[PDB]
Amino acid sequence: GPHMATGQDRVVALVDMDCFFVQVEQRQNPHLRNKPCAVVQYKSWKGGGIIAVSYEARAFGVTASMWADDAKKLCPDLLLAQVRESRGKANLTKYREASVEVMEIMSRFAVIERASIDEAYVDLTSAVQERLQKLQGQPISADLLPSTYIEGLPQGPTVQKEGMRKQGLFQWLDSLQIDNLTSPDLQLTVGAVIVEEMRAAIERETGFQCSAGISHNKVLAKLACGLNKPNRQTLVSHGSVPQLFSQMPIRKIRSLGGKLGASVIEILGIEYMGELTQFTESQLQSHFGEKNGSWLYAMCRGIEHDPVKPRQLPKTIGCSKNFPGKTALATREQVQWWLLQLAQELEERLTKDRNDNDRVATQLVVSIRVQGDKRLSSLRRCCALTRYDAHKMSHDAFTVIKNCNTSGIQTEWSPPLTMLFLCATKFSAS
DNA sequence: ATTATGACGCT
DNA sequence: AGCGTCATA
Ligand SMILES: [Ca+2]
Ligand SMILES: [Mg+2]
Ligand SMILES: [Mg+2]
Repeated sequence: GPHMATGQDRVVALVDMDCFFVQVEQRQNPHLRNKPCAVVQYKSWKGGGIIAVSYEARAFGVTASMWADDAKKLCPDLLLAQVRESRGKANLTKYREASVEVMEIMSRFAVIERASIDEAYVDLTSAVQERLQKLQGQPISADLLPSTYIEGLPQGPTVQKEGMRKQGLFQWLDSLQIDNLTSPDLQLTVGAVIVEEMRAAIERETGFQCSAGISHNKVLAKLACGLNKPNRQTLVSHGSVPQLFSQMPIRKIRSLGGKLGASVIEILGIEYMGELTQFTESQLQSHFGEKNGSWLYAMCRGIEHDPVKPRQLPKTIGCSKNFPGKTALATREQVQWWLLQLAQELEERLTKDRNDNDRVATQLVVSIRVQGDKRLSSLRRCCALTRYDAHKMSHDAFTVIKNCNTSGIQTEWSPPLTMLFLCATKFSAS
């Protein structure tokens, strides 16, 4: 009863940009705005691979992980913007720089955790307390939440979408007790007010729209964010969790979309997150391990304790290229030329990083794939990174992988390399 | 022949 | 350390 933790101690938001690389290209090129359009990398093989898709184009069935030639079959008028190519490879700098624009704006409101190139978690607990003291028991107007959905509402005793949103918001606000500064539901609501403000600032100052989730932890905030995309935000209360989870496939929860989640389904013979509540913590620990078991036991009740890490910058800076099929690297000179291309991009990004962020990488990771191997990576070796010099780094990379060459002739490389990867890691302040 | 990333867990 | 898992555009 009185001692049961309910995981309602924090207010956490997740802000995720809508169709992000497409918006970056639409800002740059007004001809692409309000169009079915997608961002593609490379072109020769099946028109290139789509990696981002506008919502207009999604209506035709266009997705990421789709070849452009196939997308054009679904949507003949699809517009395409190409990822930049530099030194023979795709170069994502424009999107990384647009990411920094958004992350720096979010950072004005609170400490953020960069979770990907286009999303960040926000711990709003302290900001919410401060907004609550200024409000002085004053009710929260629906006008302060113009793009907010309350998950699970309306319920109980119109046929248009915005109408339903307002109905749900009205029921939520009608029920609130603004008299209590420690009320979790009130805290979430104030969190949502702040996230409206954050999202408005992002759009005003960058031109980019985003969605967001507001809840009591990262997993629920992430889940909430996706419930109403694009250009909307969703509040998932603690109380909404039993109904939400009662029909929620396990794979939808972050970290359960792979083998672990499949094993939860198979071993326990269940389908939905809510069904996990019927197992003891020890039962779940027995199947999935101590850490996963405890995490699942709490998570299926809406409780999760992973902190929002104060980290706005990536911890690693990497450069990767595949050499598929016929294009696999089969000569020493090929291998060395591409290691140099990768190293030159890496040096460029590292030198910029040192100037911007007052740090230096100290370790170079070199990874390759070899033709035939099912695995992403066949081999990963580290060596010292002591100077930001591309020729040194590429020479060093060649040295750590040189003996992977089964070839009796040193000029040839066998089995041919289908991937090269250079990654700078282990930063120190500088 | 999605590709190019990037974080965190295991032993 | 090197490998694996899961996740992003
Ligand atoms: Ca996004
Ligand atoms: Mg995202
Ligand atoms: Mg996406």
